[PDB]
Amino acid sequence: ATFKVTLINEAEGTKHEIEVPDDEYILDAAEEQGYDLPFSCRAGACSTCAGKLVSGTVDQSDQSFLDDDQIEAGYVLTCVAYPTSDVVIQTHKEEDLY
Ligand code: FES
Repeated sequence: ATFKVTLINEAEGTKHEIEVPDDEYILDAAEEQGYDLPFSCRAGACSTCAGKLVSGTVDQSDQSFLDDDQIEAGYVLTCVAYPTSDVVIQTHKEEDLY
């Protein structure tokens, strides 16, 4: 499967659409497709890559920085998240945690 991923940057007011294989992390796919996103650790252990889900689901079992509560609130670490349905996500959300 290949899911459609819509990236929204609310502060600049941009929207980019990418197609992501089900076994590829969102970040990787964005980059290949021409869209640079913020990242540091690239390993699920920081908050740099944070986005917030608007709709759809992901699989981010490889993350380790977010707590249950944050994940439930919709936060996602884009560098370790596989889409598992079409997804609409707001990027550059790191500040939303502090
Ligand atoms: S780059 Fe650190 S959690 Fe994604």
